[PDB]
This record gives sequence, structure tokens and C-alpha cells, in this order.
Amino acid sequence: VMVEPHRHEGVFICALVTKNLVPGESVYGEKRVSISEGDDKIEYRAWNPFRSKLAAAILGGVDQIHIKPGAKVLYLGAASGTTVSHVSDIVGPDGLVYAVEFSHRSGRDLINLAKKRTNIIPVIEDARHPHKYRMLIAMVDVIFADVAQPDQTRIVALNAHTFLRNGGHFVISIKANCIDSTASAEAVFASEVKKMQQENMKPQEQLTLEPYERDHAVVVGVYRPPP
Ligand SMILES: FC(F)(F)c1cc(NC2CCNCC2)ncn1
Repeated sequence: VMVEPHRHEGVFICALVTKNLVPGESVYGEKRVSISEGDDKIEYRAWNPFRSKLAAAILGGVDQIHIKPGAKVLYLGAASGTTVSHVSDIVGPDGLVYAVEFSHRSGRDLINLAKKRTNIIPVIEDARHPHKYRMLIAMVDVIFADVAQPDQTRIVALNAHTFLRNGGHFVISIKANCIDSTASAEAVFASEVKKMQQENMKPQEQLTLEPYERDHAVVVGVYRPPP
């Protein structure tokens, strides 16, 4: 058995891989591995931690990612869809990934990616203005955010208050010098964690991403809003 289920459902090893929702096709040139046994066949896609902060976090030993089969995911800052494609593999056909990205150039890549993946909804919009797209987004189980803005906690909190179920979870990427380049990484991460707590986004774990990225954190937690 050459590829084993990782601890996280929907992830596998052998080197992280996910199960390819679109057998035969690569998204960004990644290695694909197909295994056949009699009539049976299954393909996996390599998941590069130098291109995907979520992969870096999984190889770094994150306890929970909450992105799992059947999950509904709001992905803020989807860029051209590199990580989104693996999220799509993980949540599978009964899951959903809204890919919010404000660049029209990257949006074109996301639209091309979603032609083959029925579980991706490209939302080509500024995540600071969720009122512009709130009629497209059903309540989600998880928010993944990589918007890399000084005000990203406020941005993520606003989307959470609008779209994230009570008891749902969040996975937030924090690049310290995109939030405040004159502060130390520790000061940025502490300040962001503090701000998250004040929005009822309760961190349950936080880790950095060395050796894949410098001064880059991932914070995972649970959203527990008031009545
Ligand atoms: F800043 C924002 F308004 F929240 C936002 C950002 C965003 N995309 C990121 C993706 C990572 N690089 C920087 C742009 N797509 C939509 N909204």
C-alpha cells in the first residue's frame, strides 16, 4: 500500500497528496500518481508545502484543519486556486468551496478550475464587502483566509458574522510583514490573536510554518458568537 490515509480525513502521504477530484488533470503542474489494482483505479495529486500554506501547516503538525469531506468552506483570498484545488479534493463532491478572490486575472484561473470541479464557486469580489456577495453564500462550516491585509482580522470577522455557522471553525494564514512590517512577527501574531478573541473567534492552536515560510503563522479555532 503506497499511499496511506493521513490523520486528517481526505489527506494522504506518499510527501502530502490529496485524491484528485478530476483524474487526468493537473492544476499548476504538480506531480500526479495513479494506482490501479485490477478494475480499481485512484489518482492522487502532490500537494506542495512551498506553494500552499495549508500543506505547510499539515506537515508542521497542525492538530485540526476542519476542512474535511462534505464540508462547506468559504475561502477568502483564493488567488489562482492552487490551495483551493486541494480543498476541493478534500471536501469532495458533496462539499462546497466558495473561492473569493478580487483579482480579475486570478479570477480567470479560478473560473477555468471550477469548470471541471462542480464543488467550486468562484466569487470574484473584494472580501472587505461581503454585502456584495452575501446572496451567493450559503452558511458555511469553515472559513479559510489568506487575504494578507493589515485589517484582515476585521475582514475575516465580518465574513464570519455573515456566513460562518455557530460552532464552525476558521483557519487563518498570517504573513507578519503583510500585516505590519515594522512589528516583530511575535507582536503581529499576538495582536491578531487578541483581535480574533474579541470577535468571538477563539483560537485553539497556532503554529508557524518554518522551514517552508518565514514569519508566517496559521491560527485555527472555533467561532462562538453571542445570541
Ligand atoms: F483583501 C481582501 F479584500 F480581503 C481580498 C483579498 C483577495 N485576495 C488576496 C489573495 C492573496 N494575495 C493578496 C490578495 N481577494 C479578495 N479580497
